[PDB]
Amino acid sequence: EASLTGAGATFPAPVYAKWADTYQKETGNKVNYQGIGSSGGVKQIIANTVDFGASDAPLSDEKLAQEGLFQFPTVIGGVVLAVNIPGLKSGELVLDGKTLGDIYLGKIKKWDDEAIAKLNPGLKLPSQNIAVVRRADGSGDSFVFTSYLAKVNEEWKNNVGTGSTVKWPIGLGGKGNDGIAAFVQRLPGAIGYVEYAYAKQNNLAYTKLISADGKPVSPTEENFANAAKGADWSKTFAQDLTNQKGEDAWPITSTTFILIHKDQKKPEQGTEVLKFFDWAYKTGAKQANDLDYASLPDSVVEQVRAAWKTNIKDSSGKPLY
Repeated sequence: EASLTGAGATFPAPVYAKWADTYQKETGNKVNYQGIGSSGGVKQIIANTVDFGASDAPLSDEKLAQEGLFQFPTVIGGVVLAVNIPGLKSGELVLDGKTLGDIYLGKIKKWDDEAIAKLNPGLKLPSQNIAVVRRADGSGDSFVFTSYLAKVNEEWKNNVGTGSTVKWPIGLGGKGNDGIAAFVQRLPGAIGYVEYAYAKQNNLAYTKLISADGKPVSPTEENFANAAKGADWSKTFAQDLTNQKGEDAWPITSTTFILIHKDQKKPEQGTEVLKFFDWAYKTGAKQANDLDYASLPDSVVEQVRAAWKTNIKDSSGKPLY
C-alpha cells in the first residue's frame, strides 16, 4: 500500500483522478490529489508538504534549479473559439491570428468584414456586429490565449500583451468557461475563447484556425498532440505550445506540468510517483482521451523517461528509475 498524495492545478484534476482510480484497482496503491490550483501546487511542493505538485504554466530553469526541481508534462489541452454566427455550422469559419487579434482589439466590427471574408470564399457572411467575451477571472486560459495572439498580432503584443489577466481593450468578461459560453450562447454575433473540452460536450460551435504554416486546421485531440510534436523539448521541458510550427498543429495548445524534487529524502515516494505516471503514459491514454484530453506523443514520452533516468536520485546518488 503505497500512499501517495499530490496537490495543484484544477485543469487535469478529473483525469488524474481517473488515472488514479484505475491505478488502485490494479495496484492497491493510492494517489490522492488535491485540486487546489496551480499556485498551491508549487507552494506545497516547495514547502515539501506533498509528493508532487502540479501547475499549468511551467517554472523557469533558473527557479527549478534554485528550488531543486524537475518538470514533466503529462496531458495536453486545447483552446477553441466559441462563436454565435447566424447560419454558420460548427467548424465552418476559418480564422487568422492577425484577424483574431483584430477582433479582440476591436479593429474588426462586422462578421461580413472584408478581412474575414477573404479567408472564407464560399461563405454568405452576415452584416452582424461582433461581440467579444474575454475571461473575467484571472486564468491560465487567458494566459494561453494572449500568448497565442501576442505571437500572431504585432499590435496586441505591444499594447496589451500576455498574462493570466490583461488590460482587455474590448468585450464582456464572463466568469470561467461557464461565463464565456453562456454569454456566447445568449448573444448572436458573439465570440469567446474556451477550453476544447467544455466546448465539446456542451455543443459550442467552434472555428478552424490557420496553422503557423498556413494550412487551416480543425481542433481535434490529434492536432493538439501535433503541437507538442513540434516543440524542441530536449533540455527545457518548459514548453509553450502556441503557434507551433509543423503540420496540422492546433495553434492554441497547452499542456500541464508535474513537479517533483530531485533529491528524495523519502525515495520510497519518488519511486512510487514516477511509477504512477509511467503506468499512465501507457495504460492511461484512452482514459484521458475520452475526457477530451490529448495524449502526449511518444517522442516526448521517451524524452521524459531519459530525463528521469538522469535527474531523480535519492538522498545518496542512486537513481530512482
